[PDB]
Amino acid sequence: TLLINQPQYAWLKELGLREENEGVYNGSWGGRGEVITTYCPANNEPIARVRQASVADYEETVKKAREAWKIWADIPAPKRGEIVRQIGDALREKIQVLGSLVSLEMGKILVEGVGEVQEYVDICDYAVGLSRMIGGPILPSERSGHALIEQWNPVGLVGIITAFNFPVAVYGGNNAIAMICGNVCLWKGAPTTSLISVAVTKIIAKVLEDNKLPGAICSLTCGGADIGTAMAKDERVNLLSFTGSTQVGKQVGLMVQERFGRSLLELGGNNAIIAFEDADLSLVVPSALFAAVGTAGQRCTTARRLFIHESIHDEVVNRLKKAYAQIRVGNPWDPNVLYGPLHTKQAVSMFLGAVEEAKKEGGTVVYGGKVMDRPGNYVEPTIVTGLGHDASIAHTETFAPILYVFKFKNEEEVFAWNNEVKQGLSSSIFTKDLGRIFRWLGPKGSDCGIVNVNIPTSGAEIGGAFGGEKHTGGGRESGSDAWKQYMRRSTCTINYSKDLPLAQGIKFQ
Amino acid sequence: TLLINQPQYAWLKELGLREENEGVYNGSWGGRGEVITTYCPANNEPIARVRQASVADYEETVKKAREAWKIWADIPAPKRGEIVRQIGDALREKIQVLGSLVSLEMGKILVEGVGEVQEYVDICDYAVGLSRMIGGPILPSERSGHALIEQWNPVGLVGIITAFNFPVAVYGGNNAIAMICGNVCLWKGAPTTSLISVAVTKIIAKVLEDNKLPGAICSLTCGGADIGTAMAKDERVNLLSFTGSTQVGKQVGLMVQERFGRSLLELGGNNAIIAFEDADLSLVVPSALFAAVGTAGQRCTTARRLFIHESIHDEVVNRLKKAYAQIRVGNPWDPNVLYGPLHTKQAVSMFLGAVEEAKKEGGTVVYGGKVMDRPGNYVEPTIVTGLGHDASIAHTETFAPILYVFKFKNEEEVFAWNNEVKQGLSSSIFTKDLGRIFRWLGPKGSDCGIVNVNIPTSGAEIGGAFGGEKHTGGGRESGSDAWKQYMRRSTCTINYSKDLPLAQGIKFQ
Amino acid sequence: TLLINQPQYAWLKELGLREENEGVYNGSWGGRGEVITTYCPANNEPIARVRQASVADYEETVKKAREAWKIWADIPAPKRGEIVRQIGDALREKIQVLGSLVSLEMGKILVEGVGEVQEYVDICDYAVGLSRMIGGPILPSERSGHALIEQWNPVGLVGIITAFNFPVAVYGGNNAIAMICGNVCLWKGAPTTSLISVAVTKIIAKVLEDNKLPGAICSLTCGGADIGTAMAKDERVNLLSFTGSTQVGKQVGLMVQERFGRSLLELGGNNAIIAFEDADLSLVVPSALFAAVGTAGQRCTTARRLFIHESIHDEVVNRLKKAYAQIRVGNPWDPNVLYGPLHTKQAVSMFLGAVEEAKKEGGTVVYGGKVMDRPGNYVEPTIVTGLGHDASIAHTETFAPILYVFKFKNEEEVFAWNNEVKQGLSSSIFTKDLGRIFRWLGPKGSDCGIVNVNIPTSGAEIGGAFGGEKHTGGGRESGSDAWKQYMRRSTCTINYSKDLPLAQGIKFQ
Amino acid sequence: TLLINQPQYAWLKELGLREENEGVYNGSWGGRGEVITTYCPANNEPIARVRQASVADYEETVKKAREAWKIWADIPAPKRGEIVRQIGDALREKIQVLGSLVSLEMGKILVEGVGEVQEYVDICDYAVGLSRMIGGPILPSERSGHALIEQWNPVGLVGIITAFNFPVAVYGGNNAIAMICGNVCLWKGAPTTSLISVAVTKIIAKVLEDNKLPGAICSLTCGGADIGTAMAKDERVNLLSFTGSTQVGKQVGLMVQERFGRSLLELGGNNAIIAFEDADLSLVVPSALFAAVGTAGQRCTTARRLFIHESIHDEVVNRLKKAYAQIRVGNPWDPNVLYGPLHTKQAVSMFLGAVEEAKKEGGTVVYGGKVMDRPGNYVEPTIVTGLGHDASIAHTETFAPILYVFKFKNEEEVFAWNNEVKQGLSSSIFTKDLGRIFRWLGPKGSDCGIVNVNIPTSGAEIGGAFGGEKHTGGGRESGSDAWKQYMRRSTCTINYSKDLPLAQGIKFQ
Ligand SMILES: [Cl-]
Ligand SMILES: [Cl-]
Ligand SMILES: [Cl-]
Ligand SMILES: [Cl-]
Repeated sequence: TLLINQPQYAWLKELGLREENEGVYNGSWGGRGEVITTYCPANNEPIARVRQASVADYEETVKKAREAWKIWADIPAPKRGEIVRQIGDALREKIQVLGSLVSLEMGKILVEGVGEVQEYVDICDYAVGLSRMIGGPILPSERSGHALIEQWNPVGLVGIITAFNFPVAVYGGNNAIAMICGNVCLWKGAPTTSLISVAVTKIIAKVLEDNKLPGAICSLTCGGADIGTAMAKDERVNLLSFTGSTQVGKQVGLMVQERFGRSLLELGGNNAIIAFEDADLSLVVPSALFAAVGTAGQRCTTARRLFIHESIHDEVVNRLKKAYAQIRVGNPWDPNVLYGPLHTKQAVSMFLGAVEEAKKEGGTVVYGGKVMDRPGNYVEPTIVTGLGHDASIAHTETFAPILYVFKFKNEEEVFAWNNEVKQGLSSSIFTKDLGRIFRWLGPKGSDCGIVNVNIPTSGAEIGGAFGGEKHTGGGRESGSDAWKQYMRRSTCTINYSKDLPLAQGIKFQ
Repeated sequence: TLLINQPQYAWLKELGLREENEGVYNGSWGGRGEVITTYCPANNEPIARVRQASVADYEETVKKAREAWKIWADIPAPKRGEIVRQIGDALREKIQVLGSLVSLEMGKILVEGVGEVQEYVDICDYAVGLSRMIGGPILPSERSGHALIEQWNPVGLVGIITAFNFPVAVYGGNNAIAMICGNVCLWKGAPTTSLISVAVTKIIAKVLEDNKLPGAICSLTCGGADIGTAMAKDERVNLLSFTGSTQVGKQVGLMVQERFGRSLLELGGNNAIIAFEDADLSLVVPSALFAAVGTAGQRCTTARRLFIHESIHDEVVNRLKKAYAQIRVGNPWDPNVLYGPLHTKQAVSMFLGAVEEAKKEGGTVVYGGKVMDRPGNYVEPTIVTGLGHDASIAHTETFAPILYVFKFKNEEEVFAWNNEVKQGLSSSIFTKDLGRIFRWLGPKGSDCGIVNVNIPTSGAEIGGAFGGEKHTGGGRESGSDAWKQYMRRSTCTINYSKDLPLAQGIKFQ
Repeated sequence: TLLINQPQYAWLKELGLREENEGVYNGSWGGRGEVITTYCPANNEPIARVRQASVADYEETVKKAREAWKIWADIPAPKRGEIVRQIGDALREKIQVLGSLVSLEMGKILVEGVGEVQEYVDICDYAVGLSRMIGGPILPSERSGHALIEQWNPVGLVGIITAFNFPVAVYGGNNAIAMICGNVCLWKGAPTTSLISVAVTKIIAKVLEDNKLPGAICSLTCGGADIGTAMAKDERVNLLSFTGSTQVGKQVGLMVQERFGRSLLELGGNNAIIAFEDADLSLVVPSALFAAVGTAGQRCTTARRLFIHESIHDEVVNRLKKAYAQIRVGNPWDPNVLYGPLHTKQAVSMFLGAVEEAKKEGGTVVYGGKVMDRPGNYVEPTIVTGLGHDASIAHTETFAPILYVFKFKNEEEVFAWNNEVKQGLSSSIFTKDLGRIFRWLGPKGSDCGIVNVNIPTSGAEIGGAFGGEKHTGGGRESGSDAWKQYMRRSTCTINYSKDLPLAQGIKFQ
Repeated sequence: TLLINQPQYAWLKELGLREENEGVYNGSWGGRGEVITTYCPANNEPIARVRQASVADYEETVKKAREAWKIWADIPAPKRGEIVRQIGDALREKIQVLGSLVSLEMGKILVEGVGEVQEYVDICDYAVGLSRMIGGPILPSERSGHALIEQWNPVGLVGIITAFNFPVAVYGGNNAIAMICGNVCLWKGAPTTSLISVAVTKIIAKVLEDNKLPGAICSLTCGGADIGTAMAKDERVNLLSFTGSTQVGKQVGLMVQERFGRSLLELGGNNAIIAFEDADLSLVVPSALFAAVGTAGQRCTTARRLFIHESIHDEVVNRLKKAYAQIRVGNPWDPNVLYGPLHTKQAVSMFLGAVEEAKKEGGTVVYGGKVMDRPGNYVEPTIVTGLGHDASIAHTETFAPILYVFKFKNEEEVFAWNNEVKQGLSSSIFTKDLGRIFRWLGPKGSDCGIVNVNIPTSGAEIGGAFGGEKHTGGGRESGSDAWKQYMRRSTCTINYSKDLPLAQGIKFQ
């Protein structure tokens, strides 16, 4: 009954996967914890099994990673970059089958699974350049005969906890940067994407092994809240990068702060698109649809709030209706499918409860709102009108494809409505007004970490720092100087002179 | 019997001080809370009184500061820089009386009180330049017809909590940078330095009023832990900069994390100086004496651990003893005085407690150890030998002039002994070895935020970023790109093209 | 007869000017060269006299400046910044009287004379911040045990040759930046603003002398082409900053290149405003007027070409013509005056020659074109329509208030017409079209050094780099990283390891 | 008789080379100029022939390249980076055979020919990262409602003239950076390395053609001084990067300045090693040998002057002499060979003249000094003692393996003697003294663009900017912000407000 035991899925063997897989890697492969079975959300058929990390597995792995760091931190950053370049090449070689596994185990369509691996590849190639660039300024000291330099050094062991919905590229972006910065990494992925975690780790392990480097530089301990909480409380985890829900991230951030650790938090979003009266509606309508229903509404940056000016609200909603009707639904591997299932049955129960709450909170379901009659966790992409902007269900992140539509009249109020929620990840306005565009980007504009113009809430690329404000947690990944989160700054004064301090009346010999 | 009503202290009136002072400023002066009397540590005499903030005062002041932010954030940063320049000039015009008050109320010697004001002056002129420079990169978007920009905007209200021992410069450094970054500020100083806080706030308030700006841009609510806790829990305080003990700062850090606020923590130190065998002892001995006993051992960056190579240990300890005996003790404002009192009677009890605890833990007092038989809170600067590097009392920050002296043999063990404590503020090696110097600055070297060579643990200037790692809290102030902690980053994609998204098989209108 | 000997000009003595002034400063004041008398262009009366440098004066001054450099380069940059800060304050003290001398000797209106001194004051404060920031990155070496650092050091003597039209701020921007970068300076200003050069040098000389520094750090050798050509050919002039005509600067740049010196060239402009059909016309018309007629059309950044979409050309011409008729003309020191005289009588002749040449090339004078019937060098601000965009006089820089107006239809042609001239200083479009704006700023847009949107060609502040492309010379001044032009970069590899090179089969002892 | 027509050289076919090769590439391959034969400098045998560019070929190619630029500059820089990434992979595929061609046509040993191709590969991977990073800052405008941005755009066509001695890497470093910066390129390499230029261009042309890009993006016009001069005079060549002798470079720099073009000059070197009394002589001697004789003395960074403290002078000379005698001479493809031929018989003649002249100027040949009796252009590596530091022949770059040795006593004199020559490329001190090291790196230290400590004059890596000062031409290649030389800066003010200019008394509409 395991999919991996069917000849239809023998391609999984190109990733080194078997019926039962080792979920711990620290140079060697193991796993003494519970055996977890992951399921394909398009049909709820079991794929394969992974033995997770026990507490003893975790302790062994943290110890091995930290010993490996003594070797890794001594390797010049450009030479660390060369390792990451080879990881990028190893991913390219497997991009089709790795992408297919993301689609199989996670549920997003194949082009998005392939594209997520491509993003990991691209950030490896970016990090290769960074490995010759990271550092700080030499500054002019006010003291004659002294140097003043800003040094950056690795923090040590970087723990990386990741969510189900980007089960490759979040780890990859953290891993590529943390590596060139001279850190070792320990990955605990979402339990429901355990096979992806193993497969990616097998690819990296082979590159480390081929370069005669200890594999614990990129360690893996598959587990759930038990292992994740251990990482949050473990003083040996110098930086904990956590991508996940706000509810969990809040508690992790506390536990790290309690031990004076460092955290990088990438939490929830409740992202708004705003269409002003002057917007190109031929741009707004497709932008809102794809941002709202992409990955079946399971991106951190999914559009969940759509503010439309009064004079165009009805036309935009009607055009969005005629468009949603053409969303093509199927298995995420099926060619030319735009829309697959939700990741779990629990997300379906969350979807239904949200549609119900919205309907009872005064909203009207103008499209969707129902479960589809088919195997897997399929729900209709949903649009809801008539809610107040402060409706409770619209302030909540429901990780499903529900787009709440609101009317507005004026700029100042709709900017405030963007900002009024607790999340602060992504935000978008559609307009042609030069003045409004620069106010949106200024101090009285959007309060989010991603602030877009005429591109929806998923508009991001690896060149910029990625992350959100407020309850999204403040962390940044990928571009700009995000690399500084993975290193420690020191401000260093070097007296190279023979000058003695002033004696101040004291007689020194 | 107030010092301010005596003719010798008439100069206090040049700071605008009176017998009883209002300790709340927000555009208006006030204070309905408890009236505190502050005392001169040189003679235990009361100086003057300050009416502190009630809860109502705090509430009104936070509201007024955030209303003023609407005006202040709209002022272009170079014009905010011009205000900070004028603050710098207002400080210059009062530097002698203000530095005299620092000596009087806090107890450090006059040149250090005056020096502390000069530091604030210097950061203002630094910030004037920064006000024409802050911002982020325009980056090359991978998308045709798109721009990609990193924007920086004020966080809003920056609450600033400061310690007794740098009662002017810590606030000033936060103030100048937060101001040019577009924030309004709210200051709660240490209660035992309330008159200094009032005096500084009067100088700034005149500059704001003279420029027809709302005074709440730089608000003041004097108080103790009750006001500080309110700030730590208050979602309207967008950034809380806290300078103080690790014990208090850990709870402030957790309160801010609880509400997904931002914190900048500048906490405890336990700084080591390391003298290798090849060191210039005519540099080592004065450097250690001054870093250990300056400000009566009450700098965050005070030298509290002294590692001496075993070949030179005895010579350096005996030269230190002979140098300690020549320290000139007296009233902090008197000429040629190098050593004044501890800040509080309580600190004297802490001093004796540590001296007794170190004797129990096997240490030998080779100089000092007792309270001085004279008015004020004067204790002898103390040298303790024979302790193990891992003695508990040596791992503890005792904010008193006690120097723990250790032997060592090799570089690796003594670097680890530097890093083994929970604090991570400042550190110094004295050596001529080129390779040792660059290992100390590298990944297997010092883990502190300040890493010095041939200058002691108080070597730091405003051009670099100032702060520590580990239990020192991680925040940075003053120079380099410390300014980014007072602002929020956004990654902004602007589609300026008329290109439509790919239809992906959907028939849009 | 000499204006300085008349009571109503006694304020000149506040700048330290006499009937006859020394034009050479190197610590001493001298001048064995030709005595020049400078005239007031508003009444053609002589002001005072300056004794210019002889060759012996020039030789002696270069030697004294390079000797002073030995002291000046040893002063830490932040302390060099403190000298520059004091220059800014010294200029602040004399801003009104200095701005009035600029108006008297050069002819610009008082608010622009004062504003010029203000711009020098502003770049001084900017340079104070820069003096704690200049430097290069520490970079990660690919070689184990090596450091890789980019150092920046002063080039030595920076010669500064300036033009008549900005006789304070061009020097000041070069001076303040060169000084904090550790260079000494040698100034040769325009001969017709010799009194301004002497007055500025007297202000700086006092600051240097008061700070016990050698005055040759900011040397002055007043003179004409012969002194300027000497500097161009002098190997001891490590960097020659030249501001002037394209015709002279081309020969200066060739002479410096011949000796492998460094040159910073700030040459002519032929700056265009482009108004598209969607432009805000209440913005276009005043922006065009003030940018065309400001400083009597004698700015490097003066608008000389106005491209107007065919649909709005006649309306904009008619509205400019009605606004030109209200320009208030008079003595440049009277505060109601917007429009002062041209700098010389030859300038008036060349104005008339250009008007005549425009008529011969087919152009129609729709406003102005004639000399004003009053004492001084006053001409009417002039608008010419009907020329083709490639008319020879339209491609010539004529330093007079003549605005050539052209029709256009489409964006691509009018961008090409902006770029077709040999000059490449400033350029501006007025439009609301978001895409047009970013195309103008991109690779197929303006080819100029200053590229503005909805602000005219005179829009520039000190925070950015200032300069042009093509025949404008490529130099940059003031902001961003323009400071690098005043320093020499070194890429420095430091082997701090004990490792030996590979023997490669050679037995070394 | 052609080597490519002999069967032992069939590997040259792997590079696409044949008996007679087209030396023009612009999308099509051609060449109507003179047919050049290139010769193996190890045996003077002809290898193959290249058809060089006529003037008509040049004209057509410039035109086609500027046409290609219209497409290329519209490609987002990260996507141009992907093209450069593919160039790096294509070079990897041919690195052994391309390295072998470098040894065969140019004459450097095999590890260095491969090492040269590797350097290009590394700069490609660097450029890939830079392609998501290049740009300038957003700056805070002093004007309300305005943005201030620094934009960087390609200059257009970058002509690249390269020298014989790094026939792959100098072009590749210019090409990789210029390409990601949005420029098209036109290469004219040295005529004596034409086959290498063709081989590299074939590798790039396949990548461009496989990506359906116009091949003129990387154009090739093989030829001599005629083609090179045409490039220096050609206004359509927006930037001319010239690597070669100072003698030719000076004339190129003058021709480019005459037309207000941009040049990037990488000219001659006269690089000194300085050994202080405290140096590690086990590091000094092999460092001096390999830096003096590597590449048969034909690096721009070759050590040509060796200053030794008089206390250790005789010891280092004696030890250097014993190491020189072990240098292994032979065919540069022979794996056991350290030392191959000079590039041309004219190089041998120049070598002999310089040796003859060092004797006439009072020097003593203590090792070498003779041409070797064998086929090819072999000369003995040579050591000359007893010359004055200012001997004319020692101030001359002779591109040959002659090492002039000098005594010195004190630091200040020997720093001056490093700096007294007209060249300014690389420099090295060997010392342990911390203060001497930081003085070497400061304002009174080396005046060169490369300033090294305990590593000889050839110590550089791609992460840093590479180039020299004074007669070395001032240009920079490769790392840091060298990319700025391939682009044009604009400083851009964008008024997005509806604020109108102040009327200044004028009544507008
Ligand atoms: Cl001593
Ligand atoms: Cl539609
Ligand atoms: Cl040897
Ligand atoms: Cl008008």
